Order: sequence, then structure tokens, then C-alpha cells
Amino acid sequence: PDLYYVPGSAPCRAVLLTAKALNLNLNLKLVDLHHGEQMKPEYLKLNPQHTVPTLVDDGLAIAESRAILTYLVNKYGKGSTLYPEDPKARAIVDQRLYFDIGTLYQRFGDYFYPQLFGGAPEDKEKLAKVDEALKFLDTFLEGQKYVAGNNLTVADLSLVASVSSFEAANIDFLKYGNVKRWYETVKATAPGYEEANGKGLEAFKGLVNSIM
Amino acid sequence: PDLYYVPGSAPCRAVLLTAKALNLNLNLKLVDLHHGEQMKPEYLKLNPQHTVPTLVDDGLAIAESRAILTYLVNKYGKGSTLYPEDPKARAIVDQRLYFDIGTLYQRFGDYFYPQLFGGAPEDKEKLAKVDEALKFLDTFLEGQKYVAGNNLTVADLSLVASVSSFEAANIDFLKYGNVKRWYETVKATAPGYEEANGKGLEAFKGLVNSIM
Repeated sequence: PDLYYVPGSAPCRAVLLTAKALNLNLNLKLVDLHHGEQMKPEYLKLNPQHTVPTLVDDGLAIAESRAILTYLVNKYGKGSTLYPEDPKARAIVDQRLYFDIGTLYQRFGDYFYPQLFGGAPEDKEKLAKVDEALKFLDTFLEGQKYVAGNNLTVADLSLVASVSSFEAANIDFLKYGNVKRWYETVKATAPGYEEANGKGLEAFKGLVNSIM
Repeated sequence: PDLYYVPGSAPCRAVLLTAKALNLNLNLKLVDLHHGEQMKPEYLKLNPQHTVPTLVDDGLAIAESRAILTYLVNKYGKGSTLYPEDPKARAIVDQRLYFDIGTLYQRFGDYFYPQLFGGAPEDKEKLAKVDEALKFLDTFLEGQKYVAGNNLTVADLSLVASVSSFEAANIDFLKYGNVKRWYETVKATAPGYEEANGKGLEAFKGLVNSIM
């Protein structure tokens, strides 16, 4: 299967983490954003939203990283605890994934991208919404090893890609004690973490340091 | 199972449509937002984010409507075409659900809620982002009966509740021809549409008419 990606994107690093945990090789296709490759007609046939990641696997094109994560386990994840089939346990993983896109990463993007791209000053109300989402995540982790149970799931891999990006914005997330414990646990237990997430996070940091 | 809900909420109407399509009884529990019931300690025990909907099913509390939608089919609608088990077909449904929360409904809220709740004038750049998401949805429907194939899925029920809300904002979405064909098809073929979605949509319309 092909993965159209860029390394600084946290949704793309979530896919790379999931493929490593599945011991699944993807043919990586770096997308040339500096020439607008994602809005040429052949990419738009695969992905009309012209976003990354896009997984292409035997003719089927999947946008939305969190749909890619669950597809990879549903299709290639025999013997995996990463996305359990029990409806109650799957619902907890699914709930954390919707929390990731709809609340935690959404508030991070609304807070940071006006500073990075718009040059705007730091909105303390938008920082407060980030801190509130981190407190929700801290509450989810209260008494649990991972965000959806005692096993590493795709919700952890999606959320650690989102939360690692907060480092480039110098957001204090380690002051949340359950978040800090969980963050170090995922870094130590997600297979191939430094290659799949840590390397692409440095490219995001190099972009941020070159501007701010 | 219990469903904590409010009728104006599009995520809650998506759950109500899914329960009707599954021919499922839920014990509906109306949440008193006019006295802030969602911030009592007992509700925050179920749902720390103090949002609606919250499904409570035999000890498990599930927030995030789109995680509730798939849970209901995974638990009470095994083998139903509303959420097919084939990984390719499930991935198309999951992709449309993440498009719903992350792009279409997110941009609708970013456009409309500053006018409704903040009193701000109409931002036509934010309207342009809503129209682009509707063009994406129009492109997804270009060549299929429904948003993830030729059968009604939970992605159609989630998206019709989101797109229903556009009527209260008087957003022109019917000018997208595939969206218009799909919208009228879902209204005619989703079981109990007027009871599950149309009735609660009138409470949202009544709020908007009283202000604007």
C-alpha cells in the first residue's frame, strides 16, 4: 500500500506509528507541498480534500488518518490489541479518536496556527481551551496505563502524535501528571516511535523555529 | 441503555436516527441545560467533557456521538449494512464520519456560532470554507446513492443531522446538486426521520428565529 504523507503532519505520524505497531511496511510517497502537488488532478482523484495522509491500498484511497488507523488494524491486524473487536472496548478507542480530532487537536490548531501563519499574538482564551482539553485527557488517564484501557491502542498513537506537536508550540502539557506518565509510556512502548513520530516532529520544530 | 440528549443538538439527532434505523429502544434522558445539569458531579462522572450526547449502556458511558453510532451497530445491529464489517466498506464510512466532525460540521460552527452567539457580522471567508466542505461532500456523492456507497450507513445519518442544521443558518446547500439529491433521499429513506431529526431541528430553528 501507498501512503501519501509529509513528516511534520501529526495525522501522518499517527499512520506511521500504527504501521510500525502492525509490523506493516508502507510505500511512502512524500507529497511536494512546495509545488502544490496535492492539488494536481491525479491527487484529487485519490483525495478531493487535497489533504495528507492518503492511504492507497489496491485501488482504494482513504483520507482521514483516524480512518486509516482503524482500517490498517481491521484489514492487517490479526492478533492485535490495537483496536479490539469487543464493542465496549472498541467504543472507548473510537471515543478517544473523536476526542482527538474534534477537541484536543482542534483546540491546538486554533491556538497555534494564528501565531505561526497569521503572526497574531498569543490568545490566552485559546490557550485555556487547550489546557481544558489536556485536563480531560488527564482525567481519562486517571488510573489507567493507556487512554482506552491497559493496552496500547490506535487512540494512543493518534493522541501521542497530536500531543507531541505541542512541544513545537512550547505548550506546557507535562504539568498534567497523568498525561506526563502516559506520554513517557507511549514513547517507550510504541514500536519504532523515534523513527515514525520523533523524526517527523523535528521537521515540524525546524519549521516553527525558522519562523518564530 | 440510557441516552442523555438535547433535541437541538445535531450529534444527538444522529444518535436518534441510528436508534430508529436499528429499531432500538433507548431510555431518553433530556438534559436540563437551562439549569446547567451537565455540570453536576454525577453527570461529570459519566462524561467529564459535560457534553451531549452521552450513552450509558450497562455500566459503560460513551461520549462522542459518532462513537455511539458505531457502537450501536457493533453491539445491537451485527451484520447490518448501516456499518458493514468488510474493512474496505467500513473505511469509507469511517472516513465520512471524520469528515463530518473535522471538516463539515466544524466549519459550519466556525461560520455560524460567531453570528448567533457572538453577534458578529457574517464572515464570507468562513462561508467560503463551508461552501468548500459542501463541494467536497458533493464530490463524494458524485456517482453513489449515499455518502459511503449505495446503501444507507451511519455516515449518512451523522451527515444529514449536520446538514439539517444548515437550514437554521439559511445556508444555501441545495445548490450542490448531488448534496440536494442525497439530502432528499435520506429524508425519504431513513426510518423515523421526522421524529428523530426533523422534530428536534425545529427547536434549533426556533432559537435562531427568535434572535435573527
